[PDB]
Parts: sequence; structure tokens; C-alpha cells
Amino acid sequence: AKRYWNANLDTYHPKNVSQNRALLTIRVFVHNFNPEEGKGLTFVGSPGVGKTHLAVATLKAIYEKKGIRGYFFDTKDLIFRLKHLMDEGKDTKFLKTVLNSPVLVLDDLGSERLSDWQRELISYIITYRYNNLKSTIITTNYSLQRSSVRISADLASRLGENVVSKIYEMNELLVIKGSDLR
Ligand SMILES: Nc1ncnc2c1ncn2[C@@H]1O[C@H](COP(=O)(O)OP(=O)(O)O)[C@@H](O)[C@H]1O
Ligand code: BEF
Repeated sequence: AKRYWNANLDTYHPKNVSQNRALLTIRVFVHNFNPEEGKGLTFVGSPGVGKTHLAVATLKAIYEKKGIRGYFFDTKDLIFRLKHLMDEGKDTKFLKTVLNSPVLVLDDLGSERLSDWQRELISYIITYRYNNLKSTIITTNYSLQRSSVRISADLASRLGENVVSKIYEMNELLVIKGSDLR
């Protein structure tokens, strides 16, 4: 939540061409934002590059220029939460607020390997937000370096083809290639 208390599109000073184009693409996005269009952004790249930074920035910028309140979740944290109240039987209120949210950030989306019930929820949340035009921002890890449909096949390996296909329709892809990480 608030290790990025200071993550503004203003505190952001791009450190290369990649980070600069992302910033301009975000500013255009935040400016032209209709929650009824269900368009999001997808941030890909290595660790320390600033993906989560820009995702939190985008979430705030939307809220400070459009007044639309969204949510930031770590994907694993969101999944563990839900799986609990899924098999506790009595909290749907949290699930609806997540699914029906105008803006949702899925941070570190299934970066590693996931169990069947984790793949169940991810596919569920994304298909719902795909069908009901609910704008959703994603940050994800890309392994091998040098290859864009590989950002899709590498993602599809741990999420499935169906999901990555829908992620590609709704979102614009922004690769971030900073070096030296954090
Ligand atoms: N252009 C930038 N300006 C200021 N701080 C940055 C920038 N890029 C990254 N950071 C900081 O570096 C740290 C790691 O970045 P992070 O967003 O977590 O990268 P990733 O999510 O890709 O791992 C964060 O604390 C973030 O605030
Ligand atoms: F350290 Be990461 F790419 F959120």
C-alpha cells in the first residue's frame, strides 16, 4: 500500500526512453479515461524497473483528475484473501466490490507458478472484467531479455492462453526496460 506513498506521476522522473514513453502514454490514458470503456494498461519488465510505481501513480492520477476511486491489490494477497471468504461461505460483498470496481490494479500478476484454484480466480476476475468492460491495470514480470508474443506465451504458460488473450484485447502493453533494478 504505502511504500509508494510518494508514487505520483509527478515524483516520477523517467530514467530512460522506455520510462518516458510510458509516462506520456499514462498521462494521455488518465486524461481520456472513461470507466465505461474498460481499457487498462499492462506493465511488463524486470524487477526494480518501476512497474508498481507507475501502476500506483496511474491509480492516483485517475482519482485526482476524474475522482474515480479504484483499488490496488497484490495479486497473491488478493487471491489468498478471496480463497478464504470463498470457503468461509459468507462474504460476497468483498468479491463484488473487486469484480465491479471501476479501476483495479493486479500487481505482480501470477509471476510464478499457481495452483488450480489460483488459476480459477485469476481467470474468473479477468473474464468478468473483460465481459463487463471494467478497466484493469496489470504489472507483470518478464523473464528472458531480448519477443512480444513471447511476453504473451510466457504469461500464457502460467495463466493460460484464454486469459492472456483477453488481457491483450482490453489493455495496452507498455514494456519497461530500466537497468540496475531498484
Ligand atoms: N522513475 C522513478 N522515480 C522515482 N522512483 C522510482 C522510479 N522508478 C522506480 N522507482 C522506485 O524504485 C522502487 C522499485 O520500483 P517498483 O515500482 O517496485 O518496480 P517493479 O514494480 O517493476 O519491481 C520503488 O520504491 C519505486 O518508488
Ligand atoms: F519487483 Be517487481 F517487478 F513488482
